[PDB]
Amino acid sequence: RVDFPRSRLRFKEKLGEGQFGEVHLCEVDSPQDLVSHPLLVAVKILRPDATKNARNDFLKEVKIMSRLKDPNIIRLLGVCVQDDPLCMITDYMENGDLNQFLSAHQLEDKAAEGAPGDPTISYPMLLHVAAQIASGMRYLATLNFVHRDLATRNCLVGENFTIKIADFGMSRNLYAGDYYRVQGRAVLPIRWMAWECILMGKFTTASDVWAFGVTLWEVLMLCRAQPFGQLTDEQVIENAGEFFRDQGRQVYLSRPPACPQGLYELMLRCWSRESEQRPPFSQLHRFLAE
Ligand SMILES: Nc1ncc(Oc2cccc(CCNC(=O)c3cccc(OC(F)(F)F)c3)c2)cn1
Repeated sequence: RVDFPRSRLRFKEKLGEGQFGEVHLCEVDSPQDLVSHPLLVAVKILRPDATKNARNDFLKEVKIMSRLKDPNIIRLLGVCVQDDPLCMITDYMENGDLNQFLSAHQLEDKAAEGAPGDPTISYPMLLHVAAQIASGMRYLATLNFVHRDLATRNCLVGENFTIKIADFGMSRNLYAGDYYRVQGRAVLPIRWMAWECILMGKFTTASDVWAFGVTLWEVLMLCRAQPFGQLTDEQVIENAGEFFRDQGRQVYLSRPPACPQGLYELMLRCWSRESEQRPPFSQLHRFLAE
């Protein structure tokens, strides 16, 4: 297995920067360097002073991505692992992450004539978006692959509302509020987590389905609110306990203004107390893509 030629990566702009690296947008001329006119790629590079643990994390991140080959999953274009600055190369998704994208749009209304504010997105397009997410998750489930951090902040939008699922980890300061963190413990996206995940700390496909229910809720909110937004983290964790008790005191996310009751009731099924009663992704995908 040979390296992608880093000299073929022409820098365009720093796209982002993190604790152990930077992310660059680069152009690749004549991209017959890959088995799968300039190509736009995103590049993740480990900062030179990267500690030994960070480097190991990088190499493992790269191994994990090599598995993923699906239209609605992010794909690893190539890597630079043999020499000093370590790189991961992937497709540039020109419309950024799904959370920021939806935050910039308003809901379409064909019964009205109004002054042009933000760009619109129709209810059918929101479903097209959700369906693709379900298709990606469906593929991961056939790999018995567990995501563990599904949310709009981890989806990417390309041309023509094509969506891919990804995982940026949990260190980007923009979304630091979507994660609960206690010294000595693992970092947790509790507002997206199923109750048994919060209490017992183990993740499964059944729990991915829960998080998908929350991500769908985000999409239909046009990402205007954080889930359980008026609740503190302690309260959100307590609520998981209330699911465990099962005495009718657990609370759910409310129906979004856009959202038809039927679509909502689908979100409810994703939040069943019992794992095995939550719909499979295949069944989700079939509902949304109809
Ligand atoms: N605009 C734009 N376009 C593209 C772009 O790309 C990235 C740039 C920098 C870094 C990453 C993170 C890559 N690593 C993963 O995505 C990953 C890791 C582990 C598991 C994993 O599982 C999953 F695929 F199922 F999710 C995924 C993506 C960013 N911005």
